[PDB]
Amino acid sequence: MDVVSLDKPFMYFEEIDNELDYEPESANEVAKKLPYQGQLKLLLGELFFLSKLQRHGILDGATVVYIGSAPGTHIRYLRDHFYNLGVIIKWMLIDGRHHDPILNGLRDVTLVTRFVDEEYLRSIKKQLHPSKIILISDVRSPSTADLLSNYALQNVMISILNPVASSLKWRCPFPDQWIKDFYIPHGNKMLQPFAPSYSAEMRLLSIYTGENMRLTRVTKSDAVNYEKKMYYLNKIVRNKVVVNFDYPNQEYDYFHMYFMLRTVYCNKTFPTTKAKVLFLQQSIFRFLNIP
Amino acid sequence: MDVVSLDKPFMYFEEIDNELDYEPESANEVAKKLPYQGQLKLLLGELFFLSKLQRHGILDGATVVYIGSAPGTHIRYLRDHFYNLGVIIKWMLIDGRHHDPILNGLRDVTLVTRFVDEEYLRSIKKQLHPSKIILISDVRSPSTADLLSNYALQNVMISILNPVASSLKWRCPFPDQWIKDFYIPHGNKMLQPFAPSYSAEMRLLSIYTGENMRLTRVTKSDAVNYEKKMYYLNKIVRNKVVVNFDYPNQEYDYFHMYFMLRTVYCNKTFPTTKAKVLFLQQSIFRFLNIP
Ligand SMILES: Nc1ncnc2c1ncn2[C@@H]1O[C@H](CSCC[C@H](N)C(=O)O)[C@@H](O)[C@H]1O
Ligand SMILES: Nc1ncnc2c1ncn2[C@@H]1O[C@H](CSCC[C@H](N)C(=O)O)[C@@H](O)[C@H]1O
Ligand SMILES: Cn1ccc(N)nc1=O
Ligand SMILES: Cn1ccc(N)nc1=O
Repeated sequence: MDVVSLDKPFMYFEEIDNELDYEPESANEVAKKLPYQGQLKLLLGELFFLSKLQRHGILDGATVVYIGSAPGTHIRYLRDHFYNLGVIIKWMLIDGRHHDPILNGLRDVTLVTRFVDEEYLRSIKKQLHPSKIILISDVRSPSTADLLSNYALQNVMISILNPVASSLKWRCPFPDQWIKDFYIPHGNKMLQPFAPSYSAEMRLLSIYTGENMRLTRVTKSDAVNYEKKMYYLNKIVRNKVVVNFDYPNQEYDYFHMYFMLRTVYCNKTFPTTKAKVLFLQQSIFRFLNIP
Repeated sequence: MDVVSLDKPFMYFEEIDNELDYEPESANEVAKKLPYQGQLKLLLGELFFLSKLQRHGILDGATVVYIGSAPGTHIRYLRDHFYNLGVIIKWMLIDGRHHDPILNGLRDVTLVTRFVDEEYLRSIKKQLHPSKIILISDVRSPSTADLLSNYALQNVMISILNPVASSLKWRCPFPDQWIKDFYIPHGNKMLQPFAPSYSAEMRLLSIYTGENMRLTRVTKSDAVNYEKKMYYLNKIVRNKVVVNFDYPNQEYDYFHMYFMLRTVYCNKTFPTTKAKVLFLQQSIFRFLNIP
């Protein structure tokens, strides 16, 4: 068994302290071990991001514009959690595909069947006005050309919508498929427990102060670094059994999940963080129909 | 006579401490009083910007890419000044129009007859590599549509060229001709002595640290502020005779010019700043054939 003792898990990309040459043979390996793992992956990250905004007092009264939201099964859980906490939020879910019918019939959630373009962002900006906007993007076209195009659209989401905060899907193009340098919004690169086995994807979390928009250039050398740091995390770290983690499941991803869930606010009071987390996890798994 | 006593002149936009409702009747007023005033305007500003970079140690060894450089008569002076100071700089002057023949035959200055597009910026970036780039832009199409297009191209100049510093032409669209909000690079808004009488144009000066690129959104309300602050500066301030300015010319613009010229480095040593300035001004006016 691959056992180890850890203080805390890597919460962000910059914390990863080692790298490994990527082995293309990893791509043939089992990418997922849990049913609805993709919904779980998104639920934990967005729960984490949104609880943070709540902590900063910027969630209550906002309209969350989630683009690339379908099917969005896990969004129903997120919606219930804050709604039950008393936070007032309006949800605007836009995608060209159809959403899970569990999202229907809620006065606080508007579902829109539209693939967004810059022109549309403008009309929704005019229509949402003057509400404060929190952007969550998970759009998907893939080629580096597809990626660049997605990232370019995500930056236009921010410039037109002018949100108070944002969570953007982020995976650096692979160096062996580099095309050209580009810019992405400055933010914290949140690492995702339950991501596919060899995924190099993370979520870029940003909070916009003032009327400024800070960007950061991404080069091929950055791409090489992303690849190696993520490969190390995937191949070595995520394969660890944190034996000093006294919890029903000691696998790295559960240890990592624990740290995200501990930042989540509940109505029910617990004697320990362990008890809150076990509760949130149970609740989450029951909702997604995960054993 | 319109007399007054001033400590220092408004060097940057943020320093302007008052505003005036714009009077459209001002547009019919004499815009210029000096021959080659436009070359003078540009020479003082670029001399100021470049002396600053020299002060920060970022000029020597750089390649200055000046887009929208033709005719560029005043550029010959700038080139001689630094060349005679011992600073090593390569100049790359790109415009679709023709440059003043005085710029020909200098091994350190390359003239290019090309209207730049994003694709071209890419090839020159590959060709300049690995030299450090200082961008100066003075391109001109005008309608707000023309302006936005120019500003959009200027931002692409920075993203592709990735310069160590930049000086960009900047005049906010007029509120009564607003189209949409947009972003411009963060920088100091340098005010221009000898600009036309009612010009609202300034020069955006930026220095790029790290791999970050900070932008700032510009709204119609910002546009209203630009208009009023600039109208106040033009109608009231620039029309002042700074009587406590003991100098051959006490008009506001000369007082303002004095402050820019005092930051300029010379080989010759002077007993006083007044003497250096009088010298630099004389030299500049003689060069441009201004009485
Ligand atoms: N321009 C665009 N506007 C909106 N959605 C888009 C888009 N381009 C792609 N998409 C959507 O991006 C989605 C990627 S899968 C998204 C899963 C979703 N976040 C969930 O929680 O289940 C697809 O549904 C796709 O239709
Ligand atoms: N894409 C482009 N590339 C280069 N120059 C451009 C351009 N679009 C416009 N211009 C140039 O912008 C200039 C504006 S006038 C510039 C005057 C010059 N700075 C001097 O010191 O005399 C024009 O010469 C125009 O041809
Ligand atoms: C995950 N992954 C996939 C392809 C590739 N070239 N590198 C990677 O790190
Ligand atoms: C200079 N200028 C010109 C036109 C206009 N509407 N406002 C101005 O301040």
